[PDB]
Amino acid sequence: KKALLVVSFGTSYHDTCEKNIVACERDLAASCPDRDLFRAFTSGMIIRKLRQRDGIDIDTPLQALQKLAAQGYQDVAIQSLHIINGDEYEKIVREVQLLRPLFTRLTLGVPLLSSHNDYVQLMQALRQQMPSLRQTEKVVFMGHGASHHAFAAYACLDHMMTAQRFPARVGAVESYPEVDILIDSLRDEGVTGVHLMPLMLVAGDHAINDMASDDGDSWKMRFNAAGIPATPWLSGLGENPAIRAMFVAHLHQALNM
Amino acid sequence: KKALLVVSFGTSYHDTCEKNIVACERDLAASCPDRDLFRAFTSGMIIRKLRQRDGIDIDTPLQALQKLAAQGYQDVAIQSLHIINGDEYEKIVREVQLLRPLFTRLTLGVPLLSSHNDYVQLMQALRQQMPSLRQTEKVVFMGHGASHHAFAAYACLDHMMTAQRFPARVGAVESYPEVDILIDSLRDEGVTGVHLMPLMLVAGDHAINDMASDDGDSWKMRFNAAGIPATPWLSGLGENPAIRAMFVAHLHQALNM
Amino acid sequence: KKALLVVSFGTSYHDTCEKNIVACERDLAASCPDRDLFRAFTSGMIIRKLRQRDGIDIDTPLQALQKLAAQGYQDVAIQSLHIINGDEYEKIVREVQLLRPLFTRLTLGVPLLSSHNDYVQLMQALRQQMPSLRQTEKVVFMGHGASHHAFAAYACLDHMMTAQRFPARVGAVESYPEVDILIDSLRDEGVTGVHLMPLMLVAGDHAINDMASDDGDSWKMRFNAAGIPATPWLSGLGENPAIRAMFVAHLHQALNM
Amino acid sequence: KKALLVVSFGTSYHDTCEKNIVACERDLAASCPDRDLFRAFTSGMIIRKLRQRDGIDIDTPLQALQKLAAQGYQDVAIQSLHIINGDEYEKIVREVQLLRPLFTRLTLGVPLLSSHNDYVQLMQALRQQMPSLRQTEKVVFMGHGASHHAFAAYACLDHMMTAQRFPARVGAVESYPEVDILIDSLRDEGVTGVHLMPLMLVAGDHAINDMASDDGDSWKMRFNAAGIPATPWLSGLGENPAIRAMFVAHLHQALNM
Amino acid sequence: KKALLVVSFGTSYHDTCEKNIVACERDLAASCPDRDLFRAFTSGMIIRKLRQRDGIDIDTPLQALQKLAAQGYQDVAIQSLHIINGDEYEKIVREVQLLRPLFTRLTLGVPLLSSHNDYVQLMQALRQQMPSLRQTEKVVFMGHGASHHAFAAYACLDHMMTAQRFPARVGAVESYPEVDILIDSLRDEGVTGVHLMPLMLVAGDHAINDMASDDGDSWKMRFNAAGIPATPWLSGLGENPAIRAMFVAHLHQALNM
Amino acid sequence: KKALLVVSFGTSYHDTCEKNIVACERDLAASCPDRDLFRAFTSGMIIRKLRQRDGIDIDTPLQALQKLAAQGYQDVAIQSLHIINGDEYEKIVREVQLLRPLFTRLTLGVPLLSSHNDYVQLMQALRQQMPSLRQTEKVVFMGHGASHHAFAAYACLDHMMTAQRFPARVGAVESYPEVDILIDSLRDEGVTGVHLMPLMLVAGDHAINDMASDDGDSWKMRFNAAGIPATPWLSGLGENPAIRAMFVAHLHQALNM
Repeated sequence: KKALLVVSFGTSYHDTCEKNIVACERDLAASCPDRDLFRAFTSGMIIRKLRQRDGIDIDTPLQALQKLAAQGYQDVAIQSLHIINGDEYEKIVREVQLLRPLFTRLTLGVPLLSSHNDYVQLMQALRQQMPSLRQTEKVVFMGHGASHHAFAAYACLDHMMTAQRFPARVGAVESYPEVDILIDSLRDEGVTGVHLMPLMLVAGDHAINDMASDDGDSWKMRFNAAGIPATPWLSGLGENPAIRAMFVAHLHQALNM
Repeated sequence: KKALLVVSFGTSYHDTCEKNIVACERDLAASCPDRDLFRAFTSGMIIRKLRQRDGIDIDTPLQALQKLAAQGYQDVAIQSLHIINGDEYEKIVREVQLLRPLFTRLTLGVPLLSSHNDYVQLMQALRQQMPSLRQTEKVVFMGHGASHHAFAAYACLDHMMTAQRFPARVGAVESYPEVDILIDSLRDEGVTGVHLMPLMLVAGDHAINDMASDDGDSWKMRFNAAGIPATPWLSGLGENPAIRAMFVAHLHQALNM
Repeated sequence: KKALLVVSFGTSYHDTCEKNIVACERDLAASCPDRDLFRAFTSGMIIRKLRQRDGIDIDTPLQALQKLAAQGYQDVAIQSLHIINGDEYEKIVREVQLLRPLFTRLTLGVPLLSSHNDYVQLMQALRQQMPSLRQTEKVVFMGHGASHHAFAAYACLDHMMTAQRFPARVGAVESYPEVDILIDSLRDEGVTGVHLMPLMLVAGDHAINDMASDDGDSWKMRFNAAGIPATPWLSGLGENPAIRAMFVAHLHQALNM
Repeated sequence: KKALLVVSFGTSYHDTCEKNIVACERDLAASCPDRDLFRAFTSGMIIRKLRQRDGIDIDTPLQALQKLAAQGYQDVAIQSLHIINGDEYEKIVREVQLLRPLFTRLTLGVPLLSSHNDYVQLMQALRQQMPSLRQTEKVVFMGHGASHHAFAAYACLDHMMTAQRFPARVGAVESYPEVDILIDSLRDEGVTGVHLMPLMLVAGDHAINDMASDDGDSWKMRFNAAGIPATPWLSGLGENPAIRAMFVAHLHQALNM
Repeated sequence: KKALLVVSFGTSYHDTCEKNIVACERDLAASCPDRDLFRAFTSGMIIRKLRQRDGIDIDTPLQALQKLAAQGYQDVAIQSLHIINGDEYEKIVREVQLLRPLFTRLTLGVPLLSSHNDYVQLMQALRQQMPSLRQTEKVVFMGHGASHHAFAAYACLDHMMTAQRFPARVGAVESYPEVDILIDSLRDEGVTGVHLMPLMLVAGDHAINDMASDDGDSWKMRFNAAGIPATPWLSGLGENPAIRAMFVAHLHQALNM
Repeated sequence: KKALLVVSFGTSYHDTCEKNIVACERDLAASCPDRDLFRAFTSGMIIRKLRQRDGIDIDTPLQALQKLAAQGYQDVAIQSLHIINGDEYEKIVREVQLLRPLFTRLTLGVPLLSSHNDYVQLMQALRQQMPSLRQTEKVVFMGHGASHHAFAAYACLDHMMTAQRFPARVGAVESYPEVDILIDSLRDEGVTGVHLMPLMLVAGDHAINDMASDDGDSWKMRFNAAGIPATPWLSGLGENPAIRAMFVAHLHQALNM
């Protein structure tokens, strides 16, 4: 008796949830058609907003696991839709560790950016949502960032891009490299325009405001103020089938050893 | 009743242990003169070699904690001398988690490269073991690397160096960026010579062989083969007082909140 | 400050719950008149049906334990009303293990079929719900079965019956021995009629359908098709005072050592 | 990201809750202005009464911790408003122990009467809610008591008072020294009148009934029957700023080491 | 970095250990050639005898796991060589549960007699160590037995044999069915001779004494006294390649899901 | 399969160990003649001294429990020979909590001074090692003391003695009431001589030095300097059969509920 639990950071914005979190849950459920599908979010604030504003009840990972144990699932596979191994993913790791003894079999599949091969595969996957660029144009990816030590992931990926002359850059809102680092670096290459894309699973209004709004600290205004015009593309990573396939391979690696 | 437990990766080489692990234990003990000092190593292989070859018994973190609980220490402060938050540090985290209920108070201080400020402070600390360089010369730091996701730390630090035009580079033996990435990148800047230094707590013969030997895959031979002569400096980071002071600040941050 | 928690598999059928689970809770509470009485069910599906269809709220064992800890019970005795040591009982064992540290004293009394003496005592107890049979008639007991390894209990009990020439047989719906095994074996003895009784705590409509319905795979139709007419008796084991007394002795054995 | 959780025994009486538990939560929050403030009660019975009678929902410590983990608090400081280290405080210790792995940093500050210095400081703090007495008058403090071994605290404090000729006595409703012990002892000194004060955080109607009512077993009637007239003062300890400052020092000692 | 830990009940008899436990460890290691091989025994008494008499040190499962964690194995596969899910296997389950958090990945493969298919496959495997029998001759298998509830396994297997007219019987030394049950049952079939084989992983001198000695309570003397001559075959199950292949399939099922 | 583990604080002095710890282990083993007897000490320092000076190996409670689990004991009863519920007893509680899942049944019997009835029974038991005193003479008991909150036990017992006019007093070396408190209080009663007895399980040379030596801070010199001559009696509490019987009743209360 078998479950698949898919844990997202979450979003209160319905249309982006459907285009991204649902599309990933759909693909993961198809790869495990012998599993019943369940959802949980790590963001308690988002869960609370959904309850109070919308009357929609999303489980935390602890609640989802308690319910799975209650309903008699002995075998639970969990897949994180997080991008990095930071506080949010670790919330899953810790809750899983606490309740692990309630199950005969548990596995837990890791965030997008975990191993060295993940970074290589992610660059390949990102290539499928990028346009054909001229030599003085680049795509710029905007991640959340982190205070947790896993914030190092964003710079490592940017470093790999630069080393292989991939035509994109990566930074973070809340951590290094911040947008001014990339702007200084791109200005020195004589990059002439950029396309901004989120390096986040969903693109909710606040992500959109950090990237694209008319606020002077938006990434678009910052690039524009440097004389490098910026065109925002408002899709989450969940909307890219090659990203979904990496989440599917992680679940399947958690399943096999 | 109070203990300080200092946990290193470890080394079987006595002279480097004294110059690096002992110098750090000395400084940490001085900052907590109300604590009795204890040692443990994460590397079981190194512990085994010390027992079998030398008749020297070093505790694992689990054994050190069992002994501390037995001897009646209610208050234990632990400081990791690791460089990154990878498998080795996590071995400490997990053993601490298991035995935490044996103590009234426990804290655990983090590896050198944890927060965004650690990277900035580490660059400042490394500056005190570097020579005054000409504009076409750089220091190259050689870390261990990791398969764990924390391998991203080495590239993030290299990325920070490059962004601020710090006159050094960082890579890893076993993970990205490997030495050929740095060589290609430095050759493109017209860097003319490098000084190799380990980005490891100790400099044991095997680290020395990866960095400095006459094997074609040593970092020195690789730089030399690219026509960039390399001068190896065989000190561990433990020998740098500004690195020791960061480990001391981490212990003290674990102590205060 | 003392509690008695009685944990059943559960049922959504009110009349069988009263005749079986309530009768057992009543007897256990009388044997521990210094304890406040609490209920929990292992079947989450049954709990959910009761909430959604009936507005009746039954605790899982985890919820019951959290509430007991909250209300200040330091001393909790738990008795399982399960028949075997399979997945359902183990759900209790695991939840008890997780929350055990919340209590000064906990005990947990075992399912009906645990030790060698339980099987002997159960045969004696079953004898009090059986009629006086002619030599070519037998009682046939229908257990649930299990995929868990404790499914072996049903065959072991059948084996004991046969060895001592007890005038009954035991099998399981979902596991070995299935009804065709018993039918082949009884047909070879020249058994001429059987009375079917559940070897389950309660007799809900679905148990009744497996045993007694006009579906060709019901145990009654299967015996009838073999030319051995079958008379269904629709009581759960909870309705037998000698079964209740075994559950009472298990609680009391959990209490004493 | 930082929380302060303040855990009380609790009360269903609103006016005493405000004058005592709120005043303590207020002071603790002011000493940690970087923390978001949360409440939990140990008394499940009181929590249940508040829900069912008032529609007010107070968390148990387990629920508060689950919610804190859900909302992403990595750093939680908890302060107990209990008077002694008995069953109620231990409920906190046990729930904290269970959920500790959900947090990067946790601390837990201890009840009022913990160390030898607490007793000395409490005597000093009580002096600020006492009147100037004549030599044949004393204040009598009425604690709850305990079956747990920490009941010894009340006699130890009474013993310290007597040794230093502090003009007060301490006993307990439910444990040693009960009021008749103090009455016999005070009668032998020729004490002529007493003022009764609770040695409890709040003064709810039931505390007030034990201390002050016209029931023959109230502490006031007992002293009066011995010919030592008793004047009840119906404030909880929470109403005394010097008691609040001890709870603040405990939180701050939990924070520093 | 990957380990295989093979846990036996154990034996102090060297020749049977080699022919049985070593042959199983050999096969399991060949099926996981990417794993380093480790041993542990559940029988502490046997471990103690080996240390004190022979100077041979065998790990308990806890010690083996501590050492694996120390040496940096992140991925450990464990296979039990036990026959049933009783106290001995559960010792593994409990120690694994305790130390599970020390590893990134752990699995645990189950005893020979676990699922319904195991019993069918075991009957097939036993057929390869049996002779071609005449119709009045049978093989009798002698298991250890158990007080734990898993003792039911031996009767369940005997029941399956009888149902399918397999030409063997199974019982236990220490639990039901004891040898007299099988003797009474075989005498009633007019069975004329039996071959005794152990249903134990190893055949040490004490197993051999229970089965084969000249003591009146040996299984051989008991059958002989009933006028059914008994020929003892002194091999453990480990010596049967089809049994080894079931242990290999269990490890591989633990590995895949 | 059943064990009795008796855990002492410990002593390095052989003669006092035999007269006290052995006499208690003897009595406890006689009350549980179905249990195999085991020893552990809480004092790691004492354990270390015994190993290094004497070649005697005493288990910590963790080691004793690991060995019990290894040897297959499913049912372990543990009895503490401690006097109070302080750090030493809690070391047992915590180690028991950690390893509890390794056993089917565990219980843990509490220190001498736990419940209100323990204090009453202890006063009765102490009466059997006291002489017949004149009205101006008293026995003075010398406990260890504690920084842990359970130090309150010593004053509570002294308070009970005084309240009931029992002809003894109690204090502690390391905590309140210290000897000067008792001396001031006894001098005010016109007590003319005292007999000093330890309120410790064993009377080792250091206890003897605190109580009896010619050092000015010994309890004997302090009483003598106050003009109240003191006669030391150098027996531990273990030597008193009525104390042993309380430890036996605690084990038996842990066994029954």
